[PDB]
Amino acid sequence: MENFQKVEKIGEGTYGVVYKARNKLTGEVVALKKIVPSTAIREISLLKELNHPNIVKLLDVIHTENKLYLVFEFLHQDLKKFMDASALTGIPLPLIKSYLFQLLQGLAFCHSHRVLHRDLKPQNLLINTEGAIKLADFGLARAFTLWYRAPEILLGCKYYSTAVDIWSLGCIFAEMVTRRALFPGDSEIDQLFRIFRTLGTPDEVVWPGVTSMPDYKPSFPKWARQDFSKVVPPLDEDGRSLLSQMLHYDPNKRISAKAALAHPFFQDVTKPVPHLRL
Ligand SMILES: COc1ccc(CC(=O)Nc2cn([C@H]3C[C@@H](NC(C)=O)C3)cn2)cc1
Repeated sequence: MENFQKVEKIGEGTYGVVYKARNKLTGEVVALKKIVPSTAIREISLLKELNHPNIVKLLDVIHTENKLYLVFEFLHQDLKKFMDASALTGIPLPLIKSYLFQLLQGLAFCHSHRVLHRDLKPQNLLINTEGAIKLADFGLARAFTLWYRAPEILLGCKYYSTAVDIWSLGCIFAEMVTRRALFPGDSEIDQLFRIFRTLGTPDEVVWPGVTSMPDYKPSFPKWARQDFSKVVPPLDEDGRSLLSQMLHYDPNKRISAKAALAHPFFQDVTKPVPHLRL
């Protein structure tokens, strides 16, 4: 750690604290996260090879006085803050589209290597002045806010799939569009009931096997599904059709990232430049 010079505290992943920092030798400005089991060391090392333009570059992993430091490339803003800054006007649709598309490319990549994110959230989607958006916190959940949690996780499935990331990203896509989080649950049961209230209480018809899940209860209230035209209103038919497929209850019916990149919604995808200020 002697090689780094802390500049400012950037946030707290509650994994540890994150600092904006400068590399004394390189001159590089990076994000240092202060986090050690051998298993964690080996899984972290494999994250060092999972390089993609839409994944925050893990630069180095330092382990000393048995404390763990992750050195990432630094990005100047995150999607939570950009959404909050774009709240009066809303992010332009072409920019929503480009961000969704790039995150899907990032997810198609990790998922093809069998790596899952497990905790997507606007705060860990980082953006730069060039129009790029990147997945961050990536792979660390296997290694070491419920609003984006997929329902199979909340119902207690132990062996959930890459579909949990598609669910999370659909919720983020809806929030970009409406400027309000989709399912702002403040407890696990509140999160599940907010989902049920919008998409209908799941049953064996739409989700085979749902009733045998560990935390599934036959006493759950039975709500009717609503339509997506009422849930993400401004969005066109292509976008709403894609969102409904990213939000299918059954994890096996939910669209994959790779198939989502082929959806008609991306026919006119472009890469606009965002208006940022730091
Ligand atoms: C004015 O202060 C700020 C505040 C926030 C930000 C954006 C940001 O968070 N950038 C960032 C994080 N990382 C790594 C992602 C790693 N975080 C975790 C928890 O994995 C740090 C790289 N670039 C920029 C400046």
